[PDB]
This record gives sequence, C-alpha cells and structure tokens, in this order.
Amino acid sequence: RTKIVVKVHMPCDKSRAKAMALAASVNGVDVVEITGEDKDRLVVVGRGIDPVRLVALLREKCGLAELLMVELV
Amino acid sequence: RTKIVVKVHMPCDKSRAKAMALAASVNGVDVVEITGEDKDRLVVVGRGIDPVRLVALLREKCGLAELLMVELV
Amino acid sequence: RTKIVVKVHMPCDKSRAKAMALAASVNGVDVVEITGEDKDRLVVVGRGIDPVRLVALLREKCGLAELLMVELV
Amino acid sequence: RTKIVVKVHMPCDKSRAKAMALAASVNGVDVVEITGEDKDRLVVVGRGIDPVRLVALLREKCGLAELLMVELV
Amino acid sequence: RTKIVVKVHMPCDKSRAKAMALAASVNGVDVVEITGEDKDRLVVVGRGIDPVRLVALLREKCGLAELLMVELV
Amino acid sequence: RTKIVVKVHMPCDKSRAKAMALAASVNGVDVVEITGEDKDRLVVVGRGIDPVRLVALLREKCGLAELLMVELV
Amino acid sequence: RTKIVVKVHMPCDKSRAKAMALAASVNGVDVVEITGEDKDRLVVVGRGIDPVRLVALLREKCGLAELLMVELV
Amino acid sequence: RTKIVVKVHMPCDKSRAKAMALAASVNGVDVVEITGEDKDRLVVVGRGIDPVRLVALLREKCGLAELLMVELV
Amino acid sequence: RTKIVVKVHMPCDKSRAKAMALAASVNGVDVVEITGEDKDRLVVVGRGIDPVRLVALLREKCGLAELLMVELV
Amino acid sequence: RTKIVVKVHMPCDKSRAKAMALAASVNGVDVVEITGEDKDRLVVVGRGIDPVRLVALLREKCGLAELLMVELV
Amino acid sequence: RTKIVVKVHMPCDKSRAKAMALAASVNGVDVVEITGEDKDRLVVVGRGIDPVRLVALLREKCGLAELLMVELV
Amino acid sequence: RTKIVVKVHMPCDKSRAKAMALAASVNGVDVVEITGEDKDRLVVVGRGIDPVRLVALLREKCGLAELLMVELV
Amino acid sequence: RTKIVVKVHMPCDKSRAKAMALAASVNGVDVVEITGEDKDRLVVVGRGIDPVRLVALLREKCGLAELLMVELV
Repeated sequence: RTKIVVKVHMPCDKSRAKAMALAASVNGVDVVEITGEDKDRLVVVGRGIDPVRLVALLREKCGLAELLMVELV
Repeated sequence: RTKIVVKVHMPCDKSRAKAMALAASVNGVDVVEITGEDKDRLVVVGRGIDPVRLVALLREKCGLAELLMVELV
Repeated sequence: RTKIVVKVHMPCDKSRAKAMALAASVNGVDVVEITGEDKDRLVVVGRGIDPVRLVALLREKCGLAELLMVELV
Repeated sequence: RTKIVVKVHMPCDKSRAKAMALAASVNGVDVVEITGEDKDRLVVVGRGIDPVRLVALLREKCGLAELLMVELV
Repeated sequence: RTKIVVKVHMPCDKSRAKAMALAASVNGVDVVEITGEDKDRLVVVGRGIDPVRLVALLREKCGLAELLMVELV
Repeated sequence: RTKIVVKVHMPCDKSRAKAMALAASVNGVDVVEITGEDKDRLVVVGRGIDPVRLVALLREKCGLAELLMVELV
Repeated sequence: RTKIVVKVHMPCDKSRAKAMALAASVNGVDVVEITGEDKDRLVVVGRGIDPVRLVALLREKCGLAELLMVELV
Repeated sequence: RTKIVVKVHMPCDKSRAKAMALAASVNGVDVVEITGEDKDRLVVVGRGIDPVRLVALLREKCGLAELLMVELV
Repeated sequence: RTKIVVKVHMPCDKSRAKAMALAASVNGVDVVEITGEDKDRLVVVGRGIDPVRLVALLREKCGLAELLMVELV
Repeated sequence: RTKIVVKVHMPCDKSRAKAMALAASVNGVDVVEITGEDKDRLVVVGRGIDPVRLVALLREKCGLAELLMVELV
Repeated sequence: RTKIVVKVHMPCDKSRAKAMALAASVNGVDVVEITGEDKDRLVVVGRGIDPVRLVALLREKCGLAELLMVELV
Repeated sequence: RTKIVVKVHMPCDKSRAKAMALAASVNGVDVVEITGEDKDRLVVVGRGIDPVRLVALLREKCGLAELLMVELV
Repeated sequence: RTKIVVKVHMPCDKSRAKAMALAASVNGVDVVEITGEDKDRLVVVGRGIDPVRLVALLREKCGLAELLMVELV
C-alpha cells in the first residue's frame, strides 16, 4: 500500500469532485481525500498505483498537478 | 458535514473503482474510502450529501447497495 | 436492531434522568445510556425505533436535542 | 460507579418500558439495559445508587423483583 | 401591571422562539418568559396589553393557544 | 425444468454457503452452483422453482440479491 | 478443488432437498447436484471438503450414505 | 420369534435379490420380505436372530443398511 | 403379482436357508416364507416368476421339489 | 427420535401413573402412553432414549417390566 | 375420556419433562404429549381428570399455564 | 373467543341465580346462560377467561363444580 | 409346610389360570389362590415347594414374576 499526495488546482466544487472521481477510478485506490489549509492536497492511498500515470491523467483532465509525496504505509 | 457508510456489492476492483468514483463525483464529498474485512463498506464524508439519493445512485450502477450508517461530523 | 445517538443538553441529574427515562419508555428500546466526555450523548439501542419520532419527543418534552447518528447493528 | 442486575417480571413491552424508565429516573444512573436469555435481567449502572430502594421501587411498581448482582467497576 | 400565562403548542425550540418573539412584538409587553415542565407556557408581563389580540395572534401564527391566566401584580 | 441466475452479495465463504443451502432446500432443485469470476452468481436448476420467492428468501436471509436470468430448460 | 460423489438414499424431493442443502452448507462448496439413472448420486464440488465429515453428515441426517469417488480437478 | 426391519438402498433388483437372499441365508429366518412404498424395507422374522449381526452382514456385503425396528412377536 | 407354494425337503437349518436364499435370489421375488405343519412348504411371491423354472432349479439344488400351487393375488 | 414399547406390571391406576411419570421424567421424552387390551403396554417416544436404562428404571419402581419393541421414527 | 390442552412455559428439556411427569402422575391419565409449532401445548388425555386441579398443579410448579381446551372423545 | 360449560350443584332457583351471578363477575365473561334438562349447567362465553379461577370460584362459593367443556367459537 | 406369595403379571383370566394351574401342578401343593386388590398375588401353600424353581416356572410360562414372601407355617 502506497500514499500519494498531489497538489491540484481545485478552486470550486465541481472541479474538486472532478479530480477526486478521476483518482478514485484507478483500480486499487482505496482512499481518496482532499486536505490541507487551502483544500489543495489530493491524497490517494491504494495498491498497484502508478503515481506517474495518475498525475498525468490529472494534468490532462484538470489543470496543473504537482507530485509531492510517494510513501509506503 | 456528515459521514455515511454504505454496504455496496463491489466484489472486485473495477467495481470498487466505480463506486468510489460515483461517490467522489458528488459535489461536497471530501472523503471516499473502502473498508470492511470483506471490502464492501463504502465510507463517504462531505457536506450536504443526501444519503438516500447517494444509496440509490450506488444501487443504479452497482446493482445492490444498503445504507448502514449516517453520522453528523 | 438500531443504535441512535442524540446530543442533549442535560447539565444536571434531573435533566439527565428526564431524557433517559423518556427514551426508556419507548417500546422496543433495550439499551439507554449517557456517554461522552461532556455527558451530553444519549445512546439508544433497540428494535423498530424511529429516530425522527424519538428526537421529536425529546424536543417536545426536554428540549435542546440534536440527532447525531443512526446505525444498523 | 457500581453495577446492579435485578431479575424482574417483564413479560411484554409496556412492562419493560416502565421498569427501564423507572431505573432511568433515579438520579446518578448512567446505564439501563435489558439483558438475559429470557429478557428478565434489568442491568442498572450509575453513581450513588442504593440497590435496596431501587429494588424496593421495582417491587412496588413492577411486581416481583430479585436483586442478583451489585458490584463496583 | 398585568401578568398573562398562555399555554401554546410549541413542541420544539424553533417553535418556542417564534411564539416568544411574536408575543414580545404585541403592544405593551415588557417581558416574555417560557415556563412549564414541558416548556409549553409563555409568561407575558406588561402594561396595557390586550390579551385577546395576543392570544389570537399566537393562534393564527403558532397553532393552538389557551389563555390560562390574566392577573395583576 | 427452469434455470435461474441470481447475483448475491456473498463476500465470504460462510455467506456463500447459506445462499447455496437456501436454494438447495427448495423442493425440486436439482442443481445449485456458485459461478462467475467474482464468485457472486448463484445458479439454481430444478422443477417448480418460483424465481420471485427465491430472491425474496435470499434477500431475507442473505441480505442483498438481484435476479439476473430466468430460463426454461 | 475436489469432486465428491456420494450414494445417498433420497427417494423423494424432501430428502433430495435435505441432502442437497446439507452438502451446500459446507464452507467452500460451489457445486451440488443430483445425478444418476436412479437419482441417488449427489455430486459435491468445492474447496476444503472433508469427505469423511461430509458423508458422516449425510448418513447422520439421511440414514444411508456411501462415498463413491474422490477426484481432483 | 422376532421381527427386524432394515432400511436398505436397493434401487434395482440385483441389489434387492442380494440383500434378500443374504438375510434368507441366516439360520433361524422363516420370513424375509421387501416392503414399503419406496421398496427399501427389508423385513426379517425368525428365532434367535441377532439384529446387530444381520445389519453388520448387510453392511459388509451390500452396503447402505440401517436398522429400523426390532420387535418380539 | 403371483403366489407359489412348493413342498421341499428341508430337514435342517442349513437346508431351509439354502432353499429360501435361492428363491430370494430370483429377480422379481418380494416375499419368501417357510410355512406348513412339517416345515416343508416354501412360499414365494413376486413379479415375473416362472414357476417351472423356479421348481426346476429347486430340484437341482435341494433334491425333491413338488409344485403344489400357483395363484394370482 | 425413537419409539419404545415396554410391557409393565401396572394393574391399577396408581401404578400406571407411576410408570407414566417415570417415562415422562426422562429428558427428551415427548410422548408417553398407556396402550393394550390389558393396559400393560407403556409407549414412550422421544430423543436420545436408552431403552435398556428405561426398562431398568421401570423395573426398579414397578418391579416387573419387559422390553417389547424399539423402532426408529 | 377427555382431552386437555394446556399452554405451559417449558423452554428446555428439563422443564418439559417436569410438566409431563406432573400431568402423567394424575390418576386416570393415559396420554401425555408435547405438540405445537412452539412446543408449548401439553396435551393430556384420560379418564376422571379434573382440568382445574391439574392446571393448578401445573401453575404451582412450572410457571404459568393456560387452559386452552377441554373436550370429549 | 371461548365457550365454557360447567356442571354446578344448584338444585333450586336461588342457587341457580347465585352461581350465574358469580360466573358473570369473573374477568372476561360476556354471557352466562343456564341449561341442561335439570337446569344444572352454566354456559359461559367470553374472551380472556381463566376457566380455572372461574370453576374454582364456583367450587368455593356454590359447592361442587365440574368443567365439562372449554372450546373456541 | 411353606407359604409363598408371588407377584405375577396376569392381567386377564386366561393368564391367571395359567399361573394357578402351574403352581397347582407342583406335587405337595394344597392351596393355590389369587389374592390382592389388583388380583396379581399368587399364594401357594404346601409341602416341598421350591420358591426359586416356582418363580422360574412362572416366568418361563407366564412372563413376569417377582417373589414377595417365603414363610414357614
């Protein structure tokens, strides 16, 4: 199990649901949550997640997406 | 902000992803989580979520779902 | 069976007993307890107990009651 | 706080509810519970309860009452 | 110097606040307090109050209302 | 003779057993099987099977179930 | 997995259902079937089946049971 | 004399002849018959018949034998 | 179904059992019996029995067999 | 569940009551009955009855008894 | 000969044998039986039985007992 | 809904009136009626009657009383 | 001279005669009598009576018998 933290631009709600649903759609993901002072940290925890192709999908479908953390549990 | 626990028929991983992404796509949802020894408990946390509509939508796309818990956070 | 948590403003023993005896008179109720570091959580467990009706009746008789949780056991 | 168990004649639901509401009505009571295999064991937990007047109050309003356990926790 | 007690149908805190504010709006009332074991009684004190208009407005805007007492102080 | 396929939330082996035995205990049933990649398809073959009754029994003593197919052999 | 064939005295539908439900109730069983020109051979397939325990259960509740074959698949 | 009934699985007639000829081979036996709507009841009457020994003989050579009755005539 | 009576020379235990086990051995027989004042009458009832064949093989294995009665029941 | 018929010396009705109450007091016994033209046949039906211990007990308190029949139901 | 049906609280085996041995001990009783879906119908058949003193004795030592039927044969 | 017939010793009209009045007083009695060739039977009809206390009362206050019939309508 | 009393299971007149004639057939016996409220006591009085042999004779040809008394006259 891995923990991924992505800084994403998600000003409103329809866009924060957009990022959340896209990360949730990756097989193996068992936790998705938005955290941080500025509602800017998408954290994805699961198994068999490729952090690279996940952040690529975020950038293609949302906006800027920087990968801040990839850690084991 | 309320927390909702739904028992959902999601026996594999493409089906867990589809329930996670469905819950995630609801505006105001902040946390979607897979839990339970049998991995059939969808935990959903967020603002102004309608648990009845949520469970009906899970029922539509996953075929079988049952509300277990609604809690004010 | 079902577990229901109501937050009730019951600062002294008489208001505590009023809320607890009231919930205990509801047919189908097999557990009542006051919990929480603030001693403000009324826990009611039983069969066929309607959450809305119980809060309504806490509001009619004692006042200062808020539904916190409803959970299948 | 202490724990008290009284075997009470409680055949139906009007009878459980008045036994339970009676115990819940005494000051200091934290927990009231209907236990046992035949639903005759009224568990009462709380502070400063005199088991003697409580069973006396139960005999006086719910028929035969049998003090079976009092113990500190 | 007249004191008025009205039994009102107000079985929740929202309802109790509404009946109290309406009572305090009528000409001549100095003080509105709520009383009664189940918080179903307004006490209204003042000079030059018409209790007929007071109770009739509570009936129109807040449901059922019964004038229990009109007495000097 | 008739074949029926029911999707059933039977995530573990104990609940698969109870779905199997429920179907098996219907008089006339010649075949009960757990099929499907996700081991969630109960197939029943026999004489005088009532599909609606059987799903209802499955719901009642198994939780969630959905009729997928009724076929005459 | 393992296939088991047991000869069982089950001359009517109620005793066919009895033996069939009995085998179905064994954890790990995914196939139960009545075969044979004489309708007296029940086929049990699944995982972790203890043949002695199964046949002894059939005999203890149906009177007559005789293990014919144990076959790996 | 003594009458013994054994339930025997004898679906065809080589198995019926085999059980019935073997019970007849027992010295002391002056009646054997196959009775029952299921034709599964081997009845044997005679003098000095040991029921335990006869059923053991049936189990050794035929299999699928169960003692149903022993009565003095 | 048909009834046959044969006078057989069967003086001792072994000879009765041999006679009766051979009649019991014929397919279709469902009762065999030794009646008669002096032990000598072998009663055989069943379906599709040929009396001449039966007596023939009795004479071959027990010496002297006389056919006394053939009757439909 | 077995049925047991015992011949018991119970010539009057104080002694029939003695035998019937002793059979009745055996755990698992659900039918006791006086039968026979001479009213000396005690019929006992139930679960886990030991016929020999039962006859021995009848013999101890009624003086004479003899086992006549043991039958599976 | 009269038939008597008493509803008796006899949840375990020791308790059903206590009631039965008490009814069997009544002179003139020739049948005692437990029936009903819930095994709570004590059936007593015999001669010169007073149902009143019988149900009184039942209540005196086996909880409560309700006389459901007195009828002739 | 039950009908009770009591043979009562009441050999004159004063006695007949007394026993009927007594029967009409006990709980659950709706109708009392005198019958029999010699006007010696009570017919008592009602719901929730204890026949034991009824016949015991007649025994205590009006002499001999035999419960001939307890039966539903 | 000696007197012997035997309890015999002789529930009809046919078997009382068999017991009587048996005791009478013993050389040296000059009194045989059926005594007792329940007519089950055989009294034998005479010379050279073997009590054990007589009871053995009674059992062998009368069924059940129990020696009650042996007295020298």
